[PDB]
Amino acid sequence: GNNVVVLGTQWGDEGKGKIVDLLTERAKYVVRYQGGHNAGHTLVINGEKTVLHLIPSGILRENVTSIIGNGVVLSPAALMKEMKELEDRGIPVRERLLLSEACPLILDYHVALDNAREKARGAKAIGTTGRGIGPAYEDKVALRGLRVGDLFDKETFAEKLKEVMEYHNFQLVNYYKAEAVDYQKVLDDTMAVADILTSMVVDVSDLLDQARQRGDFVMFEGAQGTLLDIDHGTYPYVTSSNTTAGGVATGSGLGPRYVDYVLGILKAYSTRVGAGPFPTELFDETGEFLCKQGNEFGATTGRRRRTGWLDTVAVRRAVQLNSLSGFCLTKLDVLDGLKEVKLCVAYRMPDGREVTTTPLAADDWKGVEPIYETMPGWSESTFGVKDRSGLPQAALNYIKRIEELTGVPIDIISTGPDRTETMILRDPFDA
Ligand SMILES: Nc1nc2c(ncn2[C@@H]2O[C@H](COP(=O)(O)OP(=O)(O)O)[C@@H](O)[C@H]2O)c(=O)[nH]1
Ligand SMILES: O=P(O)(O)OC[C@H]1O[C@@H](n2cnc3c(OP(=O)(O)O)ncnc32)[C@H](O)[C@@H]1O
Ligand SMILES: O=CN(O)CC(=O)O
Ligand SMILES: [Mg+2]
Repeated sequence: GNNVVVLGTQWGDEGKGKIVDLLTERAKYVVRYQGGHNAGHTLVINGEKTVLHLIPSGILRENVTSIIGNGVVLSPAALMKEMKELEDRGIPVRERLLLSEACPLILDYHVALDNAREKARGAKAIGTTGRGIGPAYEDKVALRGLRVGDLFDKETFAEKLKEVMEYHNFQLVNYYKAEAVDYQKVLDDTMAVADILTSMVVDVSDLLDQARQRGDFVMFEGAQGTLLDIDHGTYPYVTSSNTTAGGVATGSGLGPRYVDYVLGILKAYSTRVGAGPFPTELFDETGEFLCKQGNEFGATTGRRRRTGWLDTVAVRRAVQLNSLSGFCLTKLDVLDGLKEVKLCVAYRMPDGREVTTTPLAADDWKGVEPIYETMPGWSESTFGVKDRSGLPQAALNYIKRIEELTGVPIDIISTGPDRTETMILRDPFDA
């Protein structure tokens, strides 16, 4: 298909950045449609590592035009910082990056609010990434957020900014008993890069429409993971945007009917960072093994990721919500050596009922128990392997079982962090 979507089928950190960087060899555009710099997408080319946050993953390819869609909450500070680091490494970001005027702006006070709220929650904190993602999303819907377009008239901007900030500072000092964020500073800081941002504005939705009518290959790059979805995830332990496929259309402006292929990045074992339900979570040796071997640490916050077995019940919620066309099994190599490996095929509800469907809000996952099928592991090394033939039978079996339980084919398989340690059985762009 011409328009392919790459998203997280679990709780993020499945390996979107790599897969996007890999497949954008043929793409004209790469589009981020939701999230902000809470994302940490790691690319590894010939050993050289790049972890992107707000900047799309096609940025390392000069043939591709990277676009930040209206769904993304954009931090001018974050953007500039990332932009500088990439430029110093020879990537001419401004020549390859374009953005929407409809993107809400993430400014200093958003981070304060986030911190304030996170503290207020005490023991029942979300475990947010410390940026002002949710607050930025609130303002937007609240009809008071600033957008990139606003930066086009600086006096008007100042007016709008003083208001919203008076509003925010009031609740920050009086209600939260936290320190106020200075207006003049935010204005000065923001006005310093206004022009650079502004220079990259394009009418994203009209562009994608044009790209489409020409048959250009477009890739949409997801952020976070399905179970982190504001509507469908483990509310309130979620991120404030739609991480499910529906966000491509809302967050980019492309008509829903133009999504040709939805690729689901599936990790091979599960990780979760932040508070929230995690049925298959492991606190024993293997959990630890999974964390070490998989170097499972937040590509953004650096905190250790919770690990557990692959949850087929949870993944199947993902298959239907995102109308998955296919899977990309990642981190297979991380299982090398395990005597046996298991996967959750059902949930035991606190009232004795056996179920193969997931609860929705967090509270409803409370005493849920996983029911596993158990498979033999493999001692052979699958790292870097790029041909099914090099995979041991247990592995091939494990793969097949996943396809059986889900009813979705694994079209791509990743055996390592480098762009090339991968096998593409079926290319989304040809499907
Ligand atoms: N061994 C191994 N590491 C991988 C593979 N795919 C990606 N990685 C690494 O696993 C992590 C994926 O996490 P992250 O970058 O946060 O995922 P993302 O946020 O979806 O892009 C990063 O360290 C990648 O470099 C794979 O097949 N095998
Ligand atoms: O308000 P937020 O700052 O977004 O945090 C809310 C919650 O969502 C989690 N979280 C946010 N972005 C995440 C991510 O991005 P990528 O997969 O794109 O690399 N991967 C994994 N977990 C992620 C946070 O830990 C917390 O549970
Ligand atoms: O890659 C990004 N995530 O893991 C978010 C975090 O670091 O918590
Ligand atoms: Mg990540």
